[PDB]
Amino acid sequence: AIRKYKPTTPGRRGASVSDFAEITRSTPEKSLVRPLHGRGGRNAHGRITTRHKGGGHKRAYRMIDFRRNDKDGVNAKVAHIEYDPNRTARIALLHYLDGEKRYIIAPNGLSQGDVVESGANADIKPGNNLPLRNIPAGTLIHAVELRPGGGAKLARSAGSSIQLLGKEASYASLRMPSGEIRRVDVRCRATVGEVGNAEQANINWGKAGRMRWKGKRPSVRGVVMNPVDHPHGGGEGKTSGGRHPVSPWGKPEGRTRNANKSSNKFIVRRRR
RNA sequence: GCGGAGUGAUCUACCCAUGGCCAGGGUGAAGCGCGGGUAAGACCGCGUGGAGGCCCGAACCCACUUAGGUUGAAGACUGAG
RNA sequence: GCCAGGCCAGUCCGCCCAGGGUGAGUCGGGACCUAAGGCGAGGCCGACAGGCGUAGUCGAUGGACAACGGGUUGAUAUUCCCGUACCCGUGUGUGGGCGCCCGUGACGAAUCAGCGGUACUAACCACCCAAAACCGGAUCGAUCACUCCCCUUCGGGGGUGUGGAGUUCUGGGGCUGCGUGGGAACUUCGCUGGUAGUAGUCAAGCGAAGGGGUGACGCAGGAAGGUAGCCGUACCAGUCAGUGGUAACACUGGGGCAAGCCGGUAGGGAGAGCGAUAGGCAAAUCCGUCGCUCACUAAUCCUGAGAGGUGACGCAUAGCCGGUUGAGGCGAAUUCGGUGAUCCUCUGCUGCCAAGAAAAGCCUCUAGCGAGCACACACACGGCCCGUACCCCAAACCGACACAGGUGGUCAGGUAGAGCAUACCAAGGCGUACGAGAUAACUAUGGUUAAGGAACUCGGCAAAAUGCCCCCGUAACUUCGGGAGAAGGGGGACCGGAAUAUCGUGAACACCCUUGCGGUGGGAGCGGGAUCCGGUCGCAGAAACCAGUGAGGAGCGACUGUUUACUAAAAACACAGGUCCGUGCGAAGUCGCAAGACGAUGUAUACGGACUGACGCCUGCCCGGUGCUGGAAGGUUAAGAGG
RNA sequence: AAAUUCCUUGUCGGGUAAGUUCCGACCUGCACGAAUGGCGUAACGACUUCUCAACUGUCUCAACCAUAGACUCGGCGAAA
RNA sequence: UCUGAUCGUAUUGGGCAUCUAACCUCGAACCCUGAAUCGGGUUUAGGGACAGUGCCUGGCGGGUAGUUUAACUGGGGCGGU
RNA sequence: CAGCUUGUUGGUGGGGUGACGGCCUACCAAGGCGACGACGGGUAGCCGGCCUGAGAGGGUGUCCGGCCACACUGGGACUGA
RNA sequence: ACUGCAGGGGAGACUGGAAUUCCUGGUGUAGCGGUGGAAUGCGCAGAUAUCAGGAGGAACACCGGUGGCGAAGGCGGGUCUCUGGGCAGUAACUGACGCUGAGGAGCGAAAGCGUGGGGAGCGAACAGGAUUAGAUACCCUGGUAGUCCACGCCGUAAACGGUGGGUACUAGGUGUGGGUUUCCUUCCUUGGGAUCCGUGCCGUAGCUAACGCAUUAAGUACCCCGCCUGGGGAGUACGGCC
RNA sequence: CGGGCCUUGUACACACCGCCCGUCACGUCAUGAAAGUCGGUAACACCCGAAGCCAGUGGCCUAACCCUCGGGAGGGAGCUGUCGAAGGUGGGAUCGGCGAUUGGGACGAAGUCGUAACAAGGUAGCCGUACCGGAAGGUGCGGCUGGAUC
RNA sequence: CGCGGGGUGGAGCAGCCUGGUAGCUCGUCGGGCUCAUAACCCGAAGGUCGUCGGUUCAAAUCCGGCCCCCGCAACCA
RNA sequence: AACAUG
Ligand SMILES: [Mg+2]
Ligand SMILES: [Mg+2]
Ligand SMILES: [Mg+2]
Ligand SMILES: [Mg+2]
Ligand SMILES: [Mg+2]
Ligand SMILES: [Mg+2]
Ligand SMILES: [Mg+2]
Ligand SMILES: [Mg+2]
Ligand SMILES: [Mg+2]
Ligand SMILES: [Mg+2]
Ligand SMILES: [Mg+2]
Ligand SMILES: [Mg+2]
Ligand SMILES: [Mg+2]
Ligand SMILES: [Mg+2]
Ligand SMILES: [Mg+2]
Ligand SMILES: [Mg+2]
Ligand SMILES: [Mg+2]
Ligand SMILES: [Mg+2]
Ligand SMILES: [Mg+2]
Ligand SMILES: [Mg+2]
Ligand SMILES: [Mg+2]
Ligand SMILES: [Mg+2]
Ligand SMILES: [Mg+2]
Ligand SMILES: [Mg+2]
Ligand SMILES: [Mg+2]
Ligand SMILES: [Mg+2]
Ligand SMILES: [Mg+2]
Ligand SMILES: [Mg+2]
Ligand SMILES: [Mg+2]
Ligand SMILES: [Mg+2]
Ligand SMILES: [Mg+2]
Ligand SMILES: [Mg+2]
Ligand SMILES: [Mg+2]
Ligand SMILES: [Mg+2]
Ligand SMILES: [Mg+2]
Ligand SMILES: [Mg+2]
Ligand SMILES: [Mg+2]
Ligand SMILES: [Mg+2]
Ligand SMILES: [Mg+2]
Ligand SMILES: [Mg+2]
Ligand SMILES: [Mg+2]
Ligand SMILES: [Mg+2]
Ligand SMILES: [Mg+2]
Ligand SMILES: [Mg+2]
Ligand SMILES: [Mg+2]
Ligand SMILES: [Mg+2]
Ligand SMILES: [Mg+2]
Ligand SMILES: [Mg+2]
Ligand SMILES: [Mg+2]
Ligand SMILES: [Mg+2]
Ligand SMILES: [Mg+2]
Ligand SMILES: [Mg+2]
Ligand SMILES: [Mg+2]
Ligand SMILES: [Mg+2]
Ligand SMILES: [Mg+2]
Ligand SMILES: [Mg+2]
Ligand SMILES: [Mg+2]
Ligand SMILES: [Mg+2]
Ligand SMILES: [Mg+2]
Ligand SMILES: [Mg+2]
Ligand SMILES: [Mg+2]
Ligand SMILES: [Mg+2]
Ligand SMILES: [Mg+2]
Ligand SMILES: [Mg+2]
Ligand SMILES: [Mg+2]
Ligand SMILES: [Mg+2]
Ligand SMILES: [Mg+2]
Ligand SMILES: [Mg+2]
Ligand SMILES: [Mg+2]
Ligand SMILES: [Mg+2]
Ligand SMILES: [Mg+2]
Ligand SMILES: [Mg+2]
Ligand SMILES: [Mg+2]
Ligand SMILES: [Mg+2]
Ligand SMILES: [Mg+2]
Ligand SMILES: [Mg+2]
Ligand SMILES: [Mg+2]
Ligand SMILES: [Mg+2]
Ligand SMILES: [Mg+2]
Ligand SMILES: [Mg+2]
Ligand SMILES: [Mg+2]
Ligand SMILES: [Mg+2]
Ligand SMILES: [Mg+2]
Ligand SMILES: [Mg+2]
Ligand SMILES: [Mg+2]
Ligand SMILES: [Mg+2]
Ligand SMILES: [Mg+2]
Ligand SMILES: [Mg+2]
Ligand SMILES: [Mg+2]
Ligand SMILES: [Mg+2]
Ligand SMILES: [Mg+2]
Ligand SMILES: [Mg+2]
Ligand SMILES: [Mg+2]
Ligand SMILES: [Mg+2]
Ligand SMILES: [Mg+2]
Ligand SMILES: [Mg+2]
Ligand SMILES: [Mg+2]
Ligand SMILES: [Mg+2]
Ligand SMILES: [Mg+2]
Ligand SMILES: [Mg+2]
Ligand SMILES: [Mg+2]
Ligand SMILES: [Mg+2]
Ligand SMILES: [Mg+2]
Ligand SMILES: [Mg+2]
Ligand SMILES: [Mg+2]
Ligand SMILES: [Mg+2]
Ligand SMILES: [Mg+2]
Ligand SMILES: [Mg+2]
Ligand SMILES: [Mg+2]
Ligand SMILES: [Mg+2]
Ligand SMILES: [Mg+2]
Ligand SMILES: [Mg+2]
Ligand SMILES: [Mg+2]
Ligand SMILES: [Mg+2]
Ligand SMILES: [Mg+2]
Ligand SMILES: [Mg+2]
Ligand SMILES: [Mg+2]
Ligand SMILES: [Mg+2]
Ligand SMILES: [Mg+2]
Ligand SMILES: [Mg+2]
Ligand SMILES: [Mg+2]
Ligand SMILES: [Mg+2]
Ligand SMILES: [Mg+2]
Ligand SMILES: [Mg+2]
Ligand SMILES: [Mg+2]
Ligand SMILES: [Mg+2]
Ligand SMILES: [Mg+2]
Repeated sequence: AIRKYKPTTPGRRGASVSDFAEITRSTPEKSLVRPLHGRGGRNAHGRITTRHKGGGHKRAYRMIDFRRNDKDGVNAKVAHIEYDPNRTARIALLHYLDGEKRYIIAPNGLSQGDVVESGANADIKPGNNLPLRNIPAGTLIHAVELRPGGGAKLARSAGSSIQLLGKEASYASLRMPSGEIRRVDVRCRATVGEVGNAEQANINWGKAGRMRWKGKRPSVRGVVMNPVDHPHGGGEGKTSGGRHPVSPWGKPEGRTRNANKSSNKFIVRRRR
């Protein structure tokens, strides 16, 4: 579902786009929309804390239900599959039988009109949300919460999933999408399946301005700066940087995780 | 030139929110039709459509060449491109 | 007014002096609303100073919200005046209505009373578990008692039958207890006469706390329908411009008028009832969801440019008289076409991905309030605050100057033209502040040049050249799009004929009709576009102005793009694509002493760093040096302990 | 023999009447080299470089014309 | 009384495991609260003597700061002294 | 050598020739040819015959006889049966 | 067409056990590994061995053969779902509807290519060790692409039976795969006979230069297609197509 | 180490002291590529166009016929146009020659360096394909017997 | 020209600031092995330590002079 | 292990 353009212009030579074949109803649901504004990388002090940000198209926030705690047994119906500019997945509008509208991340294979269950008595179908205690092992899940009642945090980009390895007593072993083996509580909730829109990694954005539309502002290498600007700056022709490679703030490469962070008791294995 | 305490982003650099502007001419992407061709197709020829950091060109934004200016009309500009 | 100032003079002036002059329910703002951002009660944080921030409160460049045409002054006018509207509020009448107090209109249970569900499960029964002990076949080894038999150093085995304490398979009790499972009282509910058509609820209006709907949003591209504007013309009022012609349609002027209201056209838009309702912080008749029935093909309803009506028995106007040529008075005709927007229908329609503010306001629901309300006509009233003069592509603003510079938006007519380019002109403005002369060199800005044609020079620098429209025709290479307007050619004016339906645009008179802002033919008048043949003219028909030079070979960077404001626009930077490294979530990273923030309302197909820079084919060897990652056997080593 | 080659105008071929620049090779790489990427590449460039047609006051070699100055008169009137 | 082993008593210290009450939580709910994604309180779910922080102590540290880097010399540099 | 063809393929009315005919012209139709080799390229005057061969074939076109083409190269008409 | 029958024919989804490797924990102590002989290497920081748990990938012991199926390439763990062909009998139906097929089209082992996954073991390249005059090899220790999957491209093989398809005929003997039918049918014996379709071995006539083929022809014949014309140069250059 | 017999493989037969492969160096012959350069041939488009035919025009010239004796009729020259050879300009097509430098090919004698094939050729060999290497060749993956000698 | 390395048997390298011995590898020579040659095996030989001239009882070694070879420098207008 | 050549 990746349409390739034809090379009519130099900016559309290798370019490609989504086919958008999964989407019904091009407009969002008006009560579930909150406004956003840009920042350009600036914090509350007004200074750039994240470089290469700004420009970008105007956006509105779609309220996603990352909790799904309060409808255990009330079934829902997938009404539409909509575009969300705020993320790489598509979103599914749910019509619960009691009368409430919600958005969730659309799993792989949750076409329009499907019924979605929730709670400890749900079926293992793509889109149902259960506690991890009720999911069997080996099941591909997504949108998993770290603490109980805290909201979905893990594996929720497009195409990503967690494999549930095993449950021993009070803890489930998860394989996160990086190869990380993490141990979390079994009262944590997770949605069955795999996040859809899995072909968007193959999109070739064709031109510089197409990434300026998405909010990515240009990026100057440190080796073509001056030594007052970067530790790699300097030289009379072009260099490699006359030192082992560092950040713009002089920090070397290497492990930046806190070596005695509190969650080391929960990590079985680091990523590969 | 060194320090202490302050003042400045009405210029300029970038970002944020909300507005406005872009004469005219050309080329003719996707798609959708219709005809063909096939067991079905790919594919093929017409239409239609109006894409694009597309083309030509004013306003507008620039500043490549050149001449003039150089106790200037102007502490950075004019003319022709 | 004229002694300063204005690049000269000045009787003039943006200069000097005195007086005067700026009128709003509707225009632009506040008294209405929020965005980015600001401030910020309490608060959290920080030795102090202070940092951030919640409620809240400000903040238009945006949202909502009521006015048009004419006349008037020396100076203001959507503000004054005249005509005609619209919006919010207030009082007083008059008029019926709708309610409270009254009735009424439906709805409407709470006393008590007979069994099932078959609760309760005592119990009996289904099931089978070591199916509490136990009898008993049987299991097994180096225990062990009596007795028959053999050897010896006199301590113990083999042939092991019977049997004690028993491992084992189970013949077998298998009652119970241990279980679930149908399964009585106690106790409790579904119904039925019944306290019962009984108390009670609701039945004017207002609700703005709150709920819900709406408000409410991108970009590109039209098409169809109109309209303004413009150009002609019926008709109207005038002209004779001392020249060869021209006495009237030959020429010149006119051929006007808004908001509002009426109207509902073209075009757009929507199925409607009734019931239930885990949701909307309380409630809901509203919203959401679900269900049935009918409607569906339609009709109806809302919407909606324009036409037409009215506003207009008014106002204006060409012109004619009158004129201290300042005032004044009178005042014609106004029809039908063409062409046509950047405006309107249209916040509509189609397509696209990059997925496109909030809040008031408005409508609706209920909580709540509530005995008097709602409404029509008439008359009489209130409608506050600030801005308004003037200049505003400039001599009044920013550049020290009346400075060739800079300054956002709206209006934008004619002939030619594709055009808001260009040339000439209208309406309207201006000749802008030193002049007058004079054929010196020389300098600047334009123009032309015989023969030659890059011989010039670091270099074709500059100049010249090409240039439009329609029709032919077009190479290597290529990523199949391009290259390409490649290259290289031909035609082009005027007059007449084809030519009255030649052709194509719109479509009047009258025929015809389901009676209307209708349809069908019908074809006048008005403009548009080429083509063919014939003729005529010049040196030249793209006519002036305007208006691509082309082709070939290398390097570098793929490309469009950015950059040293003021000597460097590039081969530098950026880029899409690549790879490595970090990061498991108030993540890493950054800003802060911290709190807090950003990253991101994101979650490894994500985010940050580094290097390489579309694409094609590729990217070899070295881990000794130095970093990075992991390890911890050995050596050495801090404070503390020990003393 | 390179945006890299000092020696150096290396040598050979092409282009010119004549070519220290240009294109094609050679390898003797002072001092090339694979993501400070290696070698190619259609399209594109106010980029650098060499050649051709056309075209001309760039030149052989200048000559004339008009305007703004310079120049005379009157007025005002500085500067380093 | 010695080296080696073992054991008792008393004292001191390190591992290892569990606990909950310090402390911790941007996990959840309720109240202050009329309007509150702030804050505080209350209860619950977790974590837990770990972490964080004070004092002391070792490492690393062009990230930042202040500085030094000689003279002679047929100019200085380079060489030599 | 795989797409050739616009008087090209057919019709009508005229013209033309000794004669039929796109032979020419105007108009109308949209055909015609091709893998049974179109359109290109290479070579060649064709034949009665001659040479060879058992024949079938293969090679050849010289004398003589037939027909064709040309007359320095290219183009054109005149006269005349 | 009907009635039966045999089959690793194909595609999709799910799924099973053994072994290899790795990870975690226990026990354990100094070697393991490898070869003709060694060395590199691994280990003493607790390897190899051994037991329990876990993750992951690839191939499917026995059945299994000389056998089956498919046009060829090819095809064997299980189950389910979708699907193609063949054989035999009946003779119900159609009435020569056939055979071959230049061009063309489709399929087509392995290696390789593109994008995206996955990666146990194996293993080009590469690196070290050995051997040797050398050793860019064979042997040993490691080890990247690749081998796997999804979707496309490639279109070649000693793609072979070195044997193009169709048809008819021309002694038998002898195994084996699938049917059908006959006498004592149970003479249990699943035996012999007949017949149809395969797949092997022997063997007559005939053919062949010989080896050999021989009812599955390389025999006797007819129809159609592909190909050959001494060896090199060369399946190369040039042109075109992909 | 040498011999004898039977059997098996062979690319050996003056017979393994056999046969034989590919780089490298030297010589000759023919051939491919190449910046560029020199030719030939047949067309195409446009510009210009002689002769001549045809179509017009014909103010000037003209014996035959007609006449009203003026002339008329008909003709000719000249001129205009369509077509038109040769020439000019342009962009392609196509067939040859030369070309610094470079790719292989064949053959030369007593050259240099290995030993890949033929025997189990000393690691069975060949085929397709990939990567690598002075060179024959090596290794992987699949395949064939045209090998497997116990 | 400066600076600092180097010259050792036929070739390529040690030995030198550690003054008293000149070494390894290939090669050359003689003998094996083989039908013959390579490879292999045994046994030998071969050097003024670039030249000269000092120091020392004594020099490859230490110190000067030359003659060669190699590397790095030779910059600012 | 081992082994080239004429
Ligand atoms: Mg601030
Ligand atoms: Mg970034
Ligand atoms: Mg720089
Ligand atoms: Mg620094
Ligand atoms: Mg640099
Ligand atoms: Mg450099
Ligand atoms: Mg200061
Ligand atoms: Mg400030
Ligand atoms: Mg600013
Ligand atoms: Mg500011
Ligand atoms: Mg356009
Ligand atoms: Mg199309
Ligand atoms: Mg553009
Ligand atoms: Mg404009
Ligand atoms: Mg200048
Ligand atoms: Mg300009
Ligand atoms: Mg004065
Ligand atoms: Mg004055
Ligand atoms: Mg305070
Ligand atoms: Mg604050
Ligand atoms: Mg605020
Ligand atoms: Mg306000
Ligand atoms: Mg505003
Ligand atoms: Mg005024
Ligand atoms: Mg009024
Ligand atoms: Mg919105
Ligand atoms: Mg007159
Ligand atoms: Mg509703
Ligand atoms: Mg009207
Ligand atoms: Mg229109
Ligand atoms: Mg839309
Ligand atoms: Mg005014
Ligand atoms: Mg000023
Ligand atoms: Mg000015
Ligand atoms: Mg501007
Ligand atoms: Mg105009
Ligand atoms: Mg203009
Ligand atoms: Mg002026
Ligand atoms: Mg003059
Ligand atoms: Mg001239
Ligand atoms: Mg001339
Ligand atoms: Mg010329
Ligand atoms: Mg020239
Ligand atoms: Mg010159
Ligand atoms: Mg010169
Ligand atoms: Mg120029
Ligand atoms: Mg010019
Ligand atoms: Mg080009
Ligand atoms: Mg052109
Ligand atoms: Mg004409
Ligand atoms: Mg003329
Ligand atoms: Mg560039
Ligand atoms: Mg451009
Ligand atoms: Mg700039
Ligand atoms: Mg500059
Ligand atoms: Mg510049
Ligand atoms: Mg952080
Ligand atoms: Mg990563
Ligand atoms: Mg890096
Ligand atoms: Mg770069
Ligand atoms: Mg990048
Ligand atoms: Mg190491
Ligand atoms: Mg370390
Ligand atoms: Mg040279
Ligand atoms: Mg060059
Ligand atoms: Mg060159
Ligand atoms: Mg180097
Ligand atoms: Mg590398
Ligand atoms: Mg590199
Ligand atoms: Mg590069
Ligand atoms: Mg550019
Ligand atoms: Mg000169
Ligand atoms: Mg004077
Ligand atoms: Mg450091
Ligand atoms: Mg420093
Ligand atoms: Mg100091
Ligand atoms: Mg000094
Ligand atoms: Mg000196
Ligand atoms: Mg014709
Ligand atoms: Mg005729
Ligand atoms: Mg005819
Ligand atoms: Mg001939
Ligand atoms: Mg014969
Ligand atoms: Mg003859
Ligand atoms: Mg003759
Ligand atoms: Mg002759
Ligand atoms: Mg004749
Ligand atoms: Mg099967
Ligand atoms: Mg296993
Ligand atoms: Mg593993
Ligand atoms: Mg083990
Ligand atoms: Mg299977
Ligand atoms: Mg019949
Ligand atoms: Mg066939
Ligand atoms: Mg074929
Ligand atoms: Mg295929
Ligand atoms: Mg494969
Ligand atoms: Mg692959
Ligand atoms: Mg891959
Ligand atoms: Mg090796
Ligand atoms: Mg190996
Ligand atoms: Mg590859
Ligand atoms: Mg598959
Ligand atoms: Mg095969
Ligand atoms: Mg074959
Ligand atoms: Mg046959
Ligand atoms: Mg058979
Ligand atoms: Mg046989
Ligand atoms: Mg034969
Ligand atoms: Mg041959
Ligand atoms: Mg080939
Ligand atoms: Mg070829
Ligand atoms: Mg014998
Ligand atoms: Mg033999
Ligand atoms: Mg031999
Ligand atoms: Mg040779
Ligand atoms: Mg050639
Ligand atoms: Mg003529
Ligand atoms: Mg040559
Ligand atoms: Mg061999
Ligand atoms: Mg071999
Ligand atoms: Mg060997
Ligand atoms: Mg071999
Ligand atoms: Mg190898
Ligand atoms: Mg191979
Ligand atoms: Mg093999
Ligand atoms: Mg010897």
